[PDB]
Amino acid sequence: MRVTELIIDGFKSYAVRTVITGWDESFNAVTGLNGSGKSNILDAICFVLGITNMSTVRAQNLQDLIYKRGQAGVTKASVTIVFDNRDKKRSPIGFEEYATISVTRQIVLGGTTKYLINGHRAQQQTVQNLFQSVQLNINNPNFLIMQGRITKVLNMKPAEILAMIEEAAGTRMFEDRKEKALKTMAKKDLKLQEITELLRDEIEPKLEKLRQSMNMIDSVEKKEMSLKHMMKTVLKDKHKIEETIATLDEYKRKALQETWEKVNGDFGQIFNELLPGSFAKLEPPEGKDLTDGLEVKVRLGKVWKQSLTELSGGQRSLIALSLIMALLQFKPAPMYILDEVDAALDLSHTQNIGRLIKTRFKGSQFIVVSLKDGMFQNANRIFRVRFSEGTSVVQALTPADLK
Repeated sequence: MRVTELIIDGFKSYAVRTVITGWDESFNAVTGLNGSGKSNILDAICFVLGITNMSTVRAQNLQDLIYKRGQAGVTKASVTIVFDNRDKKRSPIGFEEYATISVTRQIVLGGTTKYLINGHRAQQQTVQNLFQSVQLNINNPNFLIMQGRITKVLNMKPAEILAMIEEAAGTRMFEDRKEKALKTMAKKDLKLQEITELLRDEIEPKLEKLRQSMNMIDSVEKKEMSLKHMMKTVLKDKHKIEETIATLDEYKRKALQETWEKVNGDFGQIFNELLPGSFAKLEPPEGKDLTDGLEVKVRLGKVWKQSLTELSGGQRSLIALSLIMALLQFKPAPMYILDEVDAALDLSHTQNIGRLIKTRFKGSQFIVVSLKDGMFQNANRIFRVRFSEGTSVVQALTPADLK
């Protein structure tokens, strides 16, 4: 799936039906000086996707999202996303028969909302299942990168960064075999405790009494031989489980080691493309192990720096962005949104982001919402927004356009 069309009707600053068509399969930028008109395009997208962790499309009464809150001749709102669905390997399950898929979300007076799929009424859960089947995880969005995530990554502790790498390793789905092994061992341990309980409370006291008639001694003495032979065989069965667990802990540590090397390699190459001549790596802090966590180390130019605090604002954004993007491959999504990440960035830096997208993220659709104007001017498709007449208007352009 990839966005081909977005229609915004009676929603926030978009008073009149606005058909925004021509979305590029790889790289779109939303630009211009109309801050509200730009941001409302992202709002409209997140509103249809059902994003619940974005304050700008959240309200006690969603009538607030209708243009002028329903008081200026528009009493309903509608947003539609149209997706191309020709690539059947990336189709939502259960919708493969559609060459295109449209999802519409409506607001009426009072704030109740409804959904349509391909123009027909649809349950909210049907819409959410569709998006989740193509890895647009509305529950915990992987595909939306805001300034807050950049700041959060910049402030993570070594333990928190290693958590990301552990999380990316994909070995908690490995863990299922480990905890099945653990309780087949706990059952083995249980038998050992009841073997020693029998000896302690029953066999050994009786043998000591019988030894201080003569046929009863050897009857109990054989039972002490029985459970001893049993205790031995249980210990060795339990040991085979201990080896099984030892091998899964080994697979765990190798998978993480491999993930660390993959992320660290991509992270440093990405940062070198966003800040040419520079480099970065993920390393344990100093004289510490890998499971005490990983910290970001930066080489500005050819010189390694002791702390991230020594980087400019723009360099800091680029290093966090490079790590975020190096990790996308482990929770991949068919579209990615970079929302207003350019506050501290030069124009050359944002041009570098565009070439990174075009060369390294083929097969995904990027949508970049520019904070400043004049950035991301090499995007394959440019949507330029400005203010007029109590309604936003959108120009659809390319870098090759004369106007």
